[PDB]
Amino acid sequence: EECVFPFVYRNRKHFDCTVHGSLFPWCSLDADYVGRWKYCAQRDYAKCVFPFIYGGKKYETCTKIGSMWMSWCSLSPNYDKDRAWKYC
Amino acid sequence: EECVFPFVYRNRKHFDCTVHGSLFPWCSLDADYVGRWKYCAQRDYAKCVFPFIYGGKKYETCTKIGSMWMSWCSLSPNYDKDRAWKYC
Amino acid sequence: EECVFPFVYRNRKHFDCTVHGSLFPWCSLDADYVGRWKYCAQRDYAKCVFPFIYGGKKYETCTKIGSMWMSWCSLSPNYDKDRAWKYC
Amino acid sequence: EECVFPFVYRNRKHFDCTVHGSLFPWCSLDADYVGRWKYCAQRDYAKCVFPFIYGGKKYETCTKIGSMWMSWCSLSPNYDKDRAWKYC
Ligand SMILES: C[N+](C)(C)CCOP(=O)(O)O
Ligand SMILES: C[N+](C)(C)CCOP(=O)(O)O
Ligand SMILES: C[N+](C)(C)CCOP(=O)(O)O
Ligand SMILES: C[N+](C)(C)CCOP(=O)(O)O
Ligand SMILES: C[N+](C)(C)CCOP(=O)(O)O
Ligand SMILES: C[N+](C)(C)CCOP(=O)(O)O
Ligand SMILES: C[N+](C)(C)CCOP(=O)(O)O
Ligand SMILES: C[N+](C)(C)CCOP(=O)(O)O
Repeated sequence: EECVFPFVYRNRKHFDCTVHGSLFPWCSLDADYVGRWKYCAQRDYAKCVFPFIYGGKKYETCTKIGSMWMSWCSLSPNYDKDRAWKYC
Repeated sequence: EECVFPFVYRNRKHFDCTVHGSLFPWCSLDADYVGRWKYCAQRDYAKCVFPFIYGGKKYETCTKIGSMWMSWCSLSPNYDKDRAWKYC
Repeated sequence: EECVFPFVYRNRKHFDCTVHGSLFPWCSLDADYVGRWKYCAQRDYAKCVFPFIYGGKKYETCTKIGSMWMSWCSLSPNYDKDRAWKYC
Repeated sequence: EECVFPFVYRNRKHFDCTVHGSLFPWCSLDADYVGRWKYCAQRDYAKCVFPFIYGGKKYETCTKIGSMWMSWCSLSPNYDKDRAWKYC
């Protein structure tokens, strides 16, 4: 099945596939981990979440604001809160 | 005679042939072990139980979900409860 | 694809899935290993080969001859030569 | 500009963005590195090359064969020769 982001595993919140406790990226099929997980294929990795809030401002695309080198995007609607992100 | 699954032997519940107390896999001929048993041949091993509950969801076939290597199935109607399984 | 039995891997001949160099049973998809392999599902394990030669005699079913406890079968047409077998 | 795959840098052939000589993945803008390069964004990474030769066989799609974890594809027409790949 599909990955559920974010998911909580051992009290740790994940907004993307993780190598936490693994040799290969995996994701939970449930927000609250109950034993269902799978290794991640390219399509399974978390995609940019638009729009997202950063510094109290709304972003509709990848941005260099707050980075100034490589554009990035949030992996949740509110980066200020979750701080989950990835380079684009 | 025929294996009875699950069977209880020395405080352990077995849903398949076991090496519990032996070198070669065996099974009890009674739900509650009372001295009747036999060594398991290929046909004696437990078969998949469908459907089965896993991660609070109903599965009608084997699944690769939750396994680091191969598709598997529960050996009881409720894997979450019994945790008994085999690869497919 | 399908397993090829027997297959040679690092000069070792295998007539069934093996854990040789692995944490889980696997098989080569080519008689002469060239990098193609897969983990084995139940259907992939080597099945009895009938008829098979043992002690210069032909066997059409699993036999206890030469064992006298649990019936077994060869995993190749000529056990005398290959010595590959499994309990039935 | 755009990545050129494969590209040669300091005696190494790269069929995808690389961390060779850096902390962040990059790629040469020329087959033979001559000073033109850029850091890779998601879109810059090499894409699967179909069909590709693997184990002397022709593959038209990604395959789980040969991988301990995930389906993959070659980054060149001949994996046996180049050994360049990526997960799918
Ligand atoms: C980390 N993992 C989810 C890939 C495997 C271990 O899972 P679990 O044994 O904590 O349920
Ligand atoms: C997400 N980021 C680290 C790339 C840039 C924003 O950084 P910060 O202002 O939240 O520290
Ligand atoms: C002896 N042993 C502890 C390894 C296994 C079987 O013990 P028991 O619980 O059946 O008495
Ligand atoms: C534990 N399980 C029944 C969910 C799956 C089998 O686990 P694994 O040992 O193949 O990774
Ligand atoms: C043993 N194995 C085939 C599962 C993996 C290692 O394969 P290889 O690296 O010798 O080609
Ligand atoms: C195959 N076997 C070991 C079960 C019985 C035959 O043994 P052997 O006569 O080849 O030694
Ligand atoms: C320095 N290093 C050996 C770790 C990696 C890069 O070396 P080089 O071959 O590019 O000169
Ligand atoms: C090496 N390969 C390209 C055949 C497959 C990937 O290997 P693995 O590291 O996922 O097991």
